[PDB]
Amino acid sequence: ETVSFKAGDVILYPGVPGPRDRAYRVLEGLVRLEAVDEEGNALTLRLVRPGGFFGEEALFGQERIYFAEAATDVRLEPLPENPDPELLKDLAQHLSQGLAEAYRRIERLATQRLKNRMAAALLELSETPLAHEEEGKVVLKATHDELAAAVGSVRETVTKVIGELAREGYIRSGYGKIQLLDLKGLKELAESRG
Amino acid sequence: ETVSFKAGDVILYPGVPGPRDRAYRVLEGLVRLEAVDEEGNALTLRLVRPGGFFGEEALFGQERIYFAEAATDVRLEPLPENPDPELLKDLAQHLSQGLAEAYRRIERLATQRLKNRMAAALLELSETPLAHEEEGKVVLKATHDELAAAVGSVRETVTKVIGELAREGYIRSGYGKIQLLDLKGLKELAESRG
Repeated sequence: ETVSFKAGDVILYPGVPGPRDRAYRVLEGLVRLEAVDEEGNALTLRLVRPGGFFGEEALFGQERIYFAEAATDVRLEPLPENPDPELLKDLAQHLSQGLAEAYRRIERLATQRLKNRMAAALLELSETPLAHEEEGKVVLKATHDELAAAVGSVRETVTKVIGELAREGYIRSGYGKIQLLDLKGLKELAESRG
Repeated sequence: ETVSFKAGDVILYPGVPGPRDRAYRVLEGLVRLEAVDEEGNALTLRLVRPGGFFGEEALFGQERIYFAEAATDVRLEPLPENPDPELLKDLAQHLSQGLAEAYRRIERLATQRLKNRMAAALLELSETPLAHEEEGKVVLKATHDELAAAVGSVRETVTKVIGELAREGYIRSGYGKIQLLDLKGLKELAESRG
């Protein structure tokens, strides 16, 4: 069986999973897992690309501490309540990869300057359906508030970092989009603590 | 089959897993997964308690970006190269829980003050074999350098935070140990952004 969601639609809500809640495997599109505070602002916890899994806590009775939102139009595949061996192995493989990527995020938050973390965030997003190319340059669809959620910062600080990256020539910014001009330069920032 | 390691022994090294590398399930003791930089200093990525799993990347040919060290004497159970369904489900359950805990760590690093994160770190460690009780108070075996690795900070900043917590009466510190005096107070700090 398969289920579809339009960009912006809420797929899962935080809390103790309901008895018929299901985990999902992404077939197409991008899913964003995020923590939302009492003021309605978010912190992106993980991006799930095609082939990835989320909502796994429903298989184990574990509390869901995040919202699962459709970043783009998505087509999902609900997992059975009792995944067979091969599906379970694929789930485990992806949870292992996800945990390692979370480790990398922890490393960045603990040791990397915001400007450098933003460069990494921009490159990461450039590998998703939220980006494409215009005039031969990668163009990302992302507002400053979304970028703030991506690097775990606030609008003002992000706006200042984006402005500096723009003035230096790494990117161009406007109309809810970011155009990447110097990919090699951004990669160098992303790989440095700053 | 079962294997044992003494406190301080390296269980796994970072890099591409060897063809006979195995994942492990902890039977007794505490295992610490940590990232180590070029200067030999660490950032703790995850603590694995009895029943937990680590080294899972060996099951999937994924690069290991951490060292697996025996925090205390440990007894481990190597997983077969092809875990049966029930073992695989337990592994997945623990990777899911581990990922959720990583999400919480990301939230703390992005929104919580160091003093408050230290309170959380102290309480977390108090639930492991690294702690016990003396004079009716929890006493944690942890040097300032280890605490720095636990909260992703540096020795100096940790020393100052520990000194303030001590002067205020939350803890007592000395001889590589931390004595928790006000558990309720520490919990309040741990649950607040600061």
